[PDB]
Amino acid sequence: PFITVGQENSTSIDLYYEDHGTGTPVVLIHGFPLSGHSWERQSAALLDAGYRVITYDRRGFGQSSQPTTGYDYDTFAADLNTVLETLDLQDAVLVGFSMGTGEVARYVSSYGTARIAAVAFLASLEPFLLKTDDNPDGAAPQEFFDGIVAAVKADRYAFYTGFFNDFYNLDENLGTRISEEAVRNSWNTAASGGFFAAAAAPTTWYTDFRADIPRIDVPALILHGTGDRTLPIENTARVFHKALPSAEYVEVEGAPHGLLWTHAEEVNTALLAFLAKAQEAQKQKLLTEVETYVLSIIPSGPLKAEIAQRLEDVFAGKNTDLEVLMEWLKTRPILSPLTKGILGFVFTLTVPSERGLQRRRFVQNALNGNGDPNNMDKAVKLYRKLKREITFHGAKEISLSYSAGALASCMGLIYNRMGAVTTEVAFGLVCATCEQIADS
Amino acid sequence: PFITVGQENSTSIDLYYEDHGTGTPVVLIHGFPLSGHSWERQSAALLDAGYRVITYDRRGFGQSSQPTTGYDYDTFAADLNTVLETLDLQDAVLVGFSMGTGEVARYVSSYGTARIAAVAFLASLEPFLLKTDDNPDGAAPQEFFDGIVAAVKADRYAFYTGFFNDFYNLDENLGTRISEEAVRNSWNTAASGGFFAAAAAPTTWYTDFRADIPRIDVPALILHGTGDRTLPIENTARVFHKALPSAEYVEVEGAPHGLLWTHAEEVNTALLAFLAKAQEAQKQKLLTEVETYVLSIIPSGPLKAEIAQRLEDVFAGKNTDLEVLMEWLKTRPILSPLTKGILGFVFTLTVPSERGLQRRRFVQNALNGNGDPNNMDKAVKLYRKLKREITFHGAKEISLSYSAGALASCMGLIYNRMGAVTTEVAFGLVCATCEQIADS
Amino acid sequence: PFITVGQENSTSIDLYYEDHGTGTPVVLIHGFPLSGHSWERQSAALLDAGYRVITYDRRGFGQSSQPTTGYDYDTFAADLNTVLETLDLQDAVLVGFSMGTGEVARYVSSYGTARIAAVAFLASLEPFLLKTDDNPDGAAPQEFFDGIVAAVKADRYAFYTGFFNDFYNLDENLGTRISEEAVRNSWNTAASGGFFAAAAAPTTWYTDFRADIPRIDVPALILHGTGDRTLPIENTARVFHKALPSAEYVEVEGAPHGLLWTHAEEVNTALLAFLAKAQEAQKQKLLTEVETYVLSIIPSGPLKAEIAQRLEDVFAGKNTDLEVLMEWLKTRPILSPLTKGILGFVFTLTVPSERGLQRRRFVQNALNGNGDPNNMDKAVKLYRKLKREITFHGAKEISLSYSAGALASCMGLIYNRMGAVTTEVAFGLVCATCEQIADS
Amino acid sequence: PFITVGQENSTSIDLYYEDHGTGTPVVLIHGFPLSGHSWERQSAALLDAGYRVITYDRRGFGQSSQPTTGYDYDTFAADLNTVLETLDLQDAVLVGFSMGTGEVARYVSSYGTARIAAVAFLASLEPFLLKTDDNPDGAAPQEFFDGIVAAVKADRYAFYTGFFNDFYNLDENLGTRISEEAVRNSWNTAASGGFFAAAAAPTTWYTDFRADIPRIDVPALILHGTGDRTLPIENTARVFHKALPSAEYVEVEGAPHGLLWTHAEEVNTALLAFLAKAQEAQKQKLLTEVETYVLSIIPSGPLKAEIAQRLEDVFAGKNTDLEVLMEWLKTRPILSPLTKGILGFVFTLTVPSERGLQRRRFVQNALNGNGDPNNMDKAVKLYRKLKREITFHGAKEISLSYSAGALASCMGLIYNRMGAVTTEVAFGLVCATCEQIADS
Repeated sequence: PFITVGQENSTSIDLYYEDHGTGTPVVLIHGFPLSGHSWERQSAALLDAGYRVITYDRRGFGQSSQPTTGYDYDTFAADLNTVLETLDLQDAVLVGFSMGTGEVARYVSSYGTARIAAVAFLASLEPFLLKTDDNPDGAAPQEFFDGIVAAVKADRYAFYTGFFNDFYNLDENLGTRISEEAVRNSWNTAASGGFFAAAAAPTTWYTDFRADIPRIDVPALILHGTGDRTLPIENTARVFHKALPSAEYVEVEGAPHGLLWTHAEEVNTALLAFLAKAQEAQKQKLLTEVETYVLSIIPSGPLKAEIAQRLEDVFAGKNTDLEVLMEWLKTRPILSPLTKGILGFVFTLTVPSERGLQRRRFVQNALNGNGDPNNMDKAVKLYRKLKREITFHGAKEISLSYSAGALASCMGLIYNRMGAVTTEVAFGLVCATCEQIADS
Repeated sequence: PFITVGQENSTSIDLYYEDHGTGTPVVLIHGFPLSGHSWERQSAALLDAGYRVITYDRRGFGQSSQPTTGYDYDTFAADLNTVLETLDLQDAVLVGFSMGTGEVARYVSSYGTARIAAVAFLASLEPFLLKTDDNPDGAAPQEFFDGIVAAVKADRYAFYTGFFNDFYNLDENLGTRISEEAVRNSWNTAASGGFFAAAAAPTTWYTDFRADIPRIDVPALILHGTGDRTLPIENTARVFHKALPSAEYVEVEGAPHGLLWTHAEEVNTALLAFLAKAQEAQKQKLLTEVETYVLSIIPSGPLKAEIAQRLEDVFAGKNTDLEVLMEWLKTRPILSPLTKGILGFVFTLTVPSERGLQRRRFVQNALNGNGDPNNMDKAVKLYRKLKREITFHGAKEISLSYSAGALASCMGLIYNRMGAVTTEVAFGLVCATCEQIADS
Repeated sequence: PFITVGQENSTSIDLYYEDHGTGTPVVLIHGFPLSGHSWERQSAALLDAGYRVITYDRRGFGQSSQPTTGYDYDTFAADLNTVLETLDLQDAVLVGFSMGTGEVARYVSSYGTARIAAVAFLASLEPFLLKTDDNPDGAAPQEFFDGIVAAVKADRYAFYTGFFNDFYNLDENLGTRISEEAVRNSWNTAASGGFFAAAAAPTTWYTDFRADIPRIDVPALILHGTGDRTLPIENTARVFHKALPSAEYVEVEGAPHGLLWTHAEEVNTALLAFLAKAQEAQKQKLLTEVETYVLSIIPSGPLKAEIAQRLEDVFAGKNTDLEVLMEWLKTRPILSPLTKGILGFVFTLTVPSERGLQRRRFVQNALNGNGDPNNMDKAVKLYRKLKREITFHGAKEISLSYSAGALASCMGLIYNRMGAVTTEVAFGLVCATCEQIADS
Repeated sequence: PFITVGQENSTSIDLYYEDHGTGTPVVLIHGFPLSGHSWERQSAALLDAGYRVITYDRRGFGQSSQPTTGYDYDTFAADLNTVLETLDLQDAVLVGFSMGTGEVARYVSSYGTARIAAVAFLASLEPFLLKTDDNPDGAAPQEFFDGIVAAVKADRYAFYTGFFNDFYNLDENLGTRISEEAVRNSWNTAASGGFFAAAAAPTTWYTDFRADIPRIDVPALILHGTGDRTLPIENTARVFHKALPSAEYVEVEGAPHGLLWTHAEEVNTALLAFLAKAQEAQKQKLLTEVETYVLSIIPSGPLKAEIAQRLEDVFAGKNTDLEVLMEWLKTRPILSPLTKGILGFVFTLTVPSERGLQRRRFVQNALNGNGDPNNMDKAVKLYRKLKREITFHGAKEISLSYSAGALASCMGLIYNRMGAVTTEVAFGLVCATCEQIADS
């Protein structure tokens, strides 16, 4: 599979990518000089955990096009933007390794965390590798990196051998954490890359990400091996943690630069933990917002408390019966039809096991709103806008511009299944609907 | 005349209604198994007293549609809501009889007393007819009502005969308080209803209105006959009065269930009295609203106390001299010109005996400010809107859409050309004028 | 509710009708001189039995328009055709009483049993009431009926009294099977009719239905009371049974002409029996047809037998689990995807309790058919035709004109819920799909 | 340029107006019998001082329509209201001369000081010119003004000669403070007016503005010449000052009525001083808005404090070196390139002495917007909209509709000098750019 990110002369620039599994999108950005297939140990684990795994090969690496231009992090991040937009990924998590951390930092800084839910940095370059006067926390001076470029240009194939020796810490890990054959494959992948890209890549390593770091607002994870030879822990992760103290910090003892394979077990554990925790963290903050908004329209009393209880139960994951819940709603004495309708919409939306209940009439009759053609006109116009929308805060603001009558019908469109919007947006709509009703 | 309240299959559900007279809207909700025409003795009296009488037939009764669904008080109240909103009634009084009492309680509870000014309950079902463990004040157990439904299903036509026998207490009242022909008509009206509705109605009688009662905030009247066979006074009105002690309680001695006809004179007397009382009650709440709004613009001090006292005196009926008041106003310090104008407007409006005093110059100069308001078009367009208006709340909301400058000029037009708007509307304007000034 | 069936001068001709309940449509055609409300005892029972009850008032009767034209069975049947077509009734059962049997016979003869599933004749006029030379089985000669017309014209109101005496056999049944009040109501309904229609109707009674009878192909029921005074059993039902020996014959002993009320219990039992039996009779013949067609594409073996067994189980009503059935289908070794797809469509369509299974991908991927735009073009064109169609034989023929590839996609449209067709038509499609595949 | 203020018969009533310069709006209302061009000496000074000068001709005067109706200050003020609302001026300063002072007083009184920031009265009519019993401080009685009207009607052209003799105090000022040619032009302007307006205007002079005066809440300036023959100082300004003691009072010694030209230097000085207090007040509120918006994108730390200080310094007028600031900006390690670009744009825009500093490379590369042709296209579309815009709030709103990428490139267009927008608009863009960045 390929995604076109540019054009070089008579040829086009396409990136090889892979899209597997169903769930929240997790983008895995490989490091030098490998490819997307490097994540296979992580990829295997993430697929088991019910995630949607997306991997791609950087330009001039793996199966991607090998142009002789655009080897800078502004172009690398631009490519990632194209990738995310082409696939239309929403609420996705970016995971970068080695060079890949640079792409994450730069994209977030330059394009914003709109589509991004969280970020993870494994074996990061950040904040600045170059050792200069203003940056004494650099790993090595300019002259050093110039040596690497010249080394690759001398003989890239022979370079790869020496490269992977410190990439995996073979003197320690060979025959224990990484096999001879596994290394052999990595070398093949390296050779498969572009000759130009090979020597062009090291110049990108001393990129100054210090300006990109503050723009990271989504939950972050910083992971790094102490036995990292290529990128020394202290010149990278340790100072990176000072720049981003909010980030979850993980130090894997004795892990080499290539810990994705060698210490895969420690990596998976740490990553899957961070992902599951950050997911439930944003689920709770979303559901508590929905609760307060829905309860805002319900009049204070013993009924309000009962509703609050059943809402908490389904939000907590306590598999309640839906036929019973709906029969309970239908039979309520002081609740207004619209209130019952909104509640009916919210319960079907949040309940995982629909159990087999056909779209109830009492909910449908509540949301239609007299079946005014004036109301259904604004409802489709709003529906068009919500299809493009993804953020909850984004979906709520644009919906607020519409009247309470138009909003109710819009909810009815979705309920009847004449509409296909994401849950975050659907919650945006219902919260906006509740807000208008509360002010009436 | 019909109002669509729903839809059943290929057909729509419309309720037959009647709208007569001009004045404050009085909605009369009939009981089982009759129709809106039952109120004819009350309607005749209410029309004489200059009220606007609105009657409608419950679904499956009289000239209304006869569906086989929606025979519950939640649906009954929804229908009433549609009726009130379709006609856009404001500050109206709901009067219920037998079953009609259930609709009043439920609507007030579920939809709020926004459009409602006061409520009346004649021969009420409230609070709970069903005799259970938690409710020993019930009239009869579940098994009893199951007999009635089965009795109606057996032969509804033959049932009506036995029903009206106790409905009017015929052994006593026939040939005395109700004629053979009058009952004959009642029987016809009963038969004219829906066959399904006939047997569906008794199940609604044991509805638990105990939760609906506390939500009654508007002035209430509870009337009931002591000789009521259908709904025994002690299991209904007496316990209802304990639940709603604020309500005006009337016990008609020896009156049967269908006292609307038999003891019509006693009923009319009591009802017109309560209505007249609720008018003065809402008149007071109107003047207290005007006081607070007028007082909102006057700066705290000894003058504010003097004005508030002088306002209370004229509101109480303590007939003050107007030439003196106006001379008193004219000579007040610290008073903004607009403030003196508003007060001058209020005083001429509230003082009964204007004595024959020519339109004061200082008020004209205080509000209008030497500029002729008639020339200003915005003042006239609002004046045009206020001529159509009747309610205080209706006049105040539409006036708020205009700027403070336009409102002052509008007040000037009324004062100058000896305005021809109702006092209730006139107060809406001044309160709206005060509200704009209070903010900026 | 009204349905316009014509126009008389400046006015239009509308028929009052009622549409209640959900299920198979049962049309109840009243007799002289009553209205649709006459069925109330039958109507009450039919609604309990989960039927859709449709009643209407004949022109010049009950709440219908009262024109001075069109009082002949060709017009009466034309009105019924309009009624059936306006409501778009499908697979409906016609039930006629007294005059109403004439409408059933004439409509079936003149318009065909396309929309009709079965017919019932209670207190029939058929085959010919007029006593002439060619028809000695007539009840009375021309001169007699001329007397009735003249009797109605003399005084219709006084006529009604004498009419209902023999209509109900009051000397026997009054105070036992029919109350004084019940009769009173019937008289009111009679008087409510048109003066012209009253005297015009008897001329319709001696209509020759002998030519209409052979055209009755749907299952029929003939019910009649032996104590029938208005229409003597021997001059009507007994000779009618000789003309239609296929019909289910029921003789209610001692029942009068008005047995709908008096002997309602015997009537309901007999009618509900005939309806339930005729329904299951057409359900079995439909399902056995579907079975043979579906099995035609499955290759002979142990798998074919297993499929046949699970098909019989769901058709018999044995509530099988659907998640299990679908998992069983998905996991089959030699079954082709299209075969699995067709089977997936058939099981969801026939299983009453969907249990809560989201539209399975394996079925969707089977029916899409490579997602050829050429196939989806013919599929919508066919879908348009099937929306108009209702008969299984009718739906199958028009579908056969389309290619196997186009048919599979059409099934996919319905499965995805982008289409709304009746079950009989849906079965027509699947059988046509199976037929094309079998010949490939 | 024209603004329609009414309609007279087949024709419409339009007022000629002029809108020049950028900044806070200053409305100049001319006197009798001239036009807006009379302010030319003031306009020249006000344009130099960076104001937005708006002048218009009164109905029947200058280039405005010459109707035969609406010659009263209620109509004059209505016209002014239309002008202010059509142009949607906000926080504007009204400056009136002779008759023009009447419009200011009346509009402020009748329409409120919503859009007005301050008011100025030069050679005022206020409070009341008519000499009566209740007003002994009047200049002349009714009979006198009737003489002027009759004088104009006799021969307006010959009247103009004698009028300007006392308007400018020609015996004193001719050949000294006003030239023969200047007067000649004034005469032409007078003759150019309407014949009807000419004789209708004097009747408006004895208008009672005494009630309008208290309604003036914005800061006021009262200027008047002692040598005023037309409107005697003691009967006008002196008594006006007693009515409005809060007002800034300026008496120009020996100045005639038409002091706008003769004593232009004294007038301008006094006026610009009074205006400068209100202008500097609104400049700061604009710069504080820009500051908060610019600081919004800078990440918290010691650097944020440093920037805010340097921003306050340049806004205060502290001539900071720009070459130093830009080098300081260029060398910051944690500032994002876009951030450096925006700040660079702001500094070049706010720093007066640009000192001939060439367009910095680092700013250009930040604003280029990744040289996306799609981003560059949207920027031009926005630039077209910004070319039409004039207000800061207006420029900010329309810019917010564009993406952050499109906004940055648009700033690049202006910075590179491929675009020409006003400073207020330019700030709108930069603030809109910051707002998008803050939201990510």
